Formats: sequence, structure tokens, C-alpha cells
Amino acid sequence: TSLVVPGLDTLRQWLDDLGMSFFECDNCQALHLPHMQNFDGVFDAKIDLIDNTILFSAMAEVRPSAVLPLAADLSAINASSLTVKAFLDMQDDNLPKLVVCQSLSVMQGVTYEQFAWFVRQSEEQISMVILEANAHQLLLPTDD
Amino acid sequence: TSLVVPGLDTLRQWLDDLGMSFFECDNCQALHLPHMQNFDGVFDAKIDLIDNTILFSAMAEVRPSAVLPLAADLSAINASSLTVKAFLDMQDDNLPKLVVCQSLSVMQGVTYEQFAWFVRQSEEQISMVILEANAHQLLLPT
Amino acid sequence: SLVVPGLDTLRQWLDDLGMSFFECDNCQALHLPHMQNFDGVFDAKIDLIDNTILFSAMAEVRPSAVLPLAADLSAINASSLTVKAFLDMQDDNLPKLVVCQSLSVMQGVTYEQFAWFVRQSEEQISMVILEANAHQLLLPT
Amino acid sequence: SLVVPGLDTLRQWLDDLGMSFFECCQALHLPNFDGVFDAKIDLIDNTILFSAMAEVRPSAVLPLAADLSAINASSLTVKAFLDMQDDNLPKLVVCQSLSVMQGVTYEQFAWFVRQSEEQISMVILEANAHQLLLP
Ligand SMILES: [Cl-]
Ligand SMILES: [Cl-]
Repeated sequence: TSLVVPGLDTLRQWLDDLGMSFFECDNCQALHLPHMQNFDGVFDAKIDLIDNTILFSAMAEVRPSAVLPLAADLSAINASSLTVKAFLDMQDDNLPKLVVCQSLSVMQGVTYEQFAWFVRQSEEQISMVILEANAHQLLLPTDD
Repeated sequence: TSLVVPGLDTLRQWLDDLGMSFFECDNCQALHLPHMQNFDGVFDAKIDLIDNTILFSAMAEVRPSAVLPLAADLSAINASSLTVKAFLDMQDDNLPKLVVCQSLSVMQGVTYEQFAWFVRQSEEQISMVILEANAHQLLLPT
Repeated sequence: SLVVPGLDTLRQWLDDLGMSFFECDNCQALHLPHMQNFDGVFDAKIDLIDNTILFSAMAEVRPSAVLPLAADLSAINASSLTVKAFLDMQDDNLPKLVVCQSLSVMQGVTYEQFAWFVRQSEEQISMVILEANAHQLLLPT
Repeated sequence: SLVVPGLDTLRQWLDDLGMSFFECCQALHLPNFDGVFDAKIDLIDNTILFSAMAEVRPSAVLPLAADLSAINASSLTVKAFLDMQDDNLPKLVVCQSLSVMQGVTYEQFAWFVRQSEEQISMVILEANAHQLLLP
């Protein structure tokens, strides 16, 4: 197999090699995945390449009355999975966001099937975490 | 807690309380779950109610190249999980399908928290079988 | 009375149902000798792992029948809404057919839910093994 | 070679890097950065886990729990959470995982160790610097 230190161009074609539809604004660096927006509660998901590391991250908006209970359950959520990470991103002017992410290190090179397996295992664990929080009525709906 | 014998109206109301979208061909006796079909491999998943038994089942199309290795792997797949079940459905006009299901008996009643945990554990454990089977290139995409 | 049962709760529940069980010093499973009256059933036990109750029965498969039995494992599993069947094969063991059902108790169960779990287990498990025994796929006990 | 390693392959891989482990368990425990009372390597469901545990002083459980989100967002690869049982003191778990379902190389594992040690010790160094852990 090949072992690539993948650039942004490498991830763009690898995703199309997997049939994954992606989106990217003009001067930006994130590769947004609209396929992740069919999971209930998922407002946005994107692939990022920072410091030789791939970051599959999805974002869900927390109900303001659920912020404290969800914050207390972050350790149990992070312990529920061997790969997924969950934390609260809360800004003054924004609504509280639940960021769920998983990282793949590409410093020493990765293979295409390593990246493929990483994406779908990420979008399975991220799916189960966000879908479980929406089952607890902790998130806001993604539609009007 | 309330210990109920649920009907198909109880389940979809419970699914609504869980924020789970369900689609129902009014020709269909089951509650189809579109959230489960974005897992690559799964082409359909549904919640059924037959003889006081709730059936969370997901179906994936198997590559004809892999029905023999997958059939030999059914024992290790079923033994890999305490709750889920996995088998093949092979007719003659349609492609072979892998069925991954989980079962919950309701004839002696069930609470809301028991059903919620059933759906949660079913969706996790089924998706891992589908995710791993797709990693071994045993399934057709959707 | 929604309880998250321990193994001691399972022992007392089987006694309330008049169902004899057997448990060693070393182990942790509650073997049920009543299931051994069914032809081909070598052993049946109740386990409790990861907040899940596991009623499983085991049958020794004839070596010449291993491939045919494996072939219609899918049909056996599709034959019921609750039963699970698979093959257990080690290098020093005779091949085994494991027929089992599971009831997760993570969020609690009632004594009535457990009573029906074991009765539906014994019915569905026996009808699988006895039909495989009627197809000349199992060894005598 | 791209390999799905067992525990023995991880044993030999730690041998190749000059890193010692404790003989035993199912993890490979490893033997300074004050706060941590145990660090180990786990192999669970085709996933290698490098985790370190530090006992939290009860006077800091609520503050540290409030900072868990900022701690997890400060790192690209490491995860932090609390493990609180009724008979133990509250523990802080700092972990980084390397999934291995589709194999792994030896330098992918070697860099996984180097990256986790520097990222885990960066979390443990900061919490202990803020008087959140026990000696
Ligand atoms: Cl963001
Ligand atoms: Cl056994």
C-alpha cells in the first residue's frame, strides 16, 4: 500500500474515491460533509488538516436549559467510546455548541484504507454520541 | 415507572419523545428509521412489532463476491455481540442481503426507559457489525 | 419493582420459579439441568455479563455435519424472532452449536419479564436444537 | 509491515523503542511528570489506547469538571475526562487512541507514543500546576 503525508488535495480526492460528497468555501480549509446532516441534531461536520493531523468534527447546538446537565455528563460520554471526543463550545453571541470529534495522526504517513476506515468509524461514533444526546432532549432541531 | 404493553402507536410516540425521525409507508407495518441508512452499507432499517416482540433490524446489500466468506463469518459475528443477530436473506431476483437485528419482548410489558435503551444499544451494536463488515469490503454501497 | 439484578437476584428468581440450577465454586454461571432432557442439549446456563442476561444452550455437532449446519445457520436464525444460533469450534474441542437468547437488564427488569424470558428461551432454544437433532446434525448426549 | 498487532507485537514494539513496561492485567503499564499515578497501553477492540490517570483532590472536582471542555479543545489528539467511583478518589484520565482495524506501521505506533506522551504530559502538567491533583 501507499503511505502518504496527505495534503488538502490528497484528502479531496480520497473522499471522492469513497463517494463522499464534500463542500469547501473559497479561501477556507475545512472540508464540510453534507452527508452528516441527515443525522438528527447535526448542524455541521467537516474534515480539517492541522499540524499533520486530520480532525473529523461534528457540531450540534445545545439547548440552553440542558447546558449544565450535559456538561456534567461529558466525562461519561467521553468514557463511553474509545475513539470519540466530546466537549462544549460556548460563545457569548453564539448558542452553546456540542463539538464531537475524532482525530487521525498523519505525521508518519497513512494509507488510503486507513483514512477510509477512519472516516466511517468517526461518523459512526460521532453519530451515536449526538444521536444519544438528542434522545436525551439536549439539542435543538436542525430544521425550522 | 409505567409498565405498558405497547402498540405501534406507542412506539412511534416513544420515538417522537426520543427525537428520532421515523418514516412510515402507510403500506408498511414497521417504522423505518432514515437516520440508520446514512451508515454506508445499510440500505434500510426499521422497528417492527410482531407477536409482542419489538424488532430493530437493519439490512445491507452483500456483494455477491463475498456471500461465501460472509456466510462462514456469521458464527464469529453473532458470537462477537451479546445482543445482536446476523444472518443472510438470499432470494433469486434481489441481491443477497445481510440482516442485523435486535429483539425485545414486550408481552409482559415494557417501560419507556427500557425501550429507549433497547433502541440505543441496537443502533450502536448493529452499526458496528455493519461498519466492520463494510471495512472488510463485504457490502455494496448505497 | 424494577431491579438491576445481580447473580444472587437471578438465583433467588429461579428458586421462586421452581427451576433447579447448579453453580460451582469456580464459575459464575447458573447451569439448568432441566434443559438436558431435550435430545442433543449438552448444557444450558444463565450468564450475566455487562448488564445482559444470557440463556444459552450447547449441542455437539457431528463433524460430517459441520458444513451443512453452517450453511443454514442463516435459516435457523431467520426462523425465530428471539433465538440466536452460531457455531463454536476450537482445535481440541468437538464442534458445538450454541443456541441462545439475551435480555439486557441495564435499565432494570421485573421478575415477570425474567420469568417470560426463561420460558420463551427454553421454548425457542429447544425447538432449534431438537430440529437439528431430527436432521441428524448432533451427537448423542 | 502493515500489521493488526496483538499485545505481544506491542510488547516487541516497546522493546524496539527502548521503553520498559511492567510484567503482569491486560494493559502494559509504563513507569515522573507529577500528578499521574499510572500510565498504560490498552488494546481494546482493534484500538490501541495510551492513557494516564491522576487522582484529583476533591476540593477541585467541580472546577476541573467545568474545565474539561476547554482542556479537550486545547489538544488536537488527547482526551480528558473524570472517573469517579464511590470507593476511590476521583481520577482524571488523559488518553489518546490509535485505531488499528486496518493495520498499523511501526513508526505510526512509535509516533503515537511520542505524541501522546507530550500531549498527555501537557495536560497533566497544567492541571497539577493549577493545584487540581494529588501527589
Ligand atoms: Cl465551529
Ligand atoms: Cl461453552
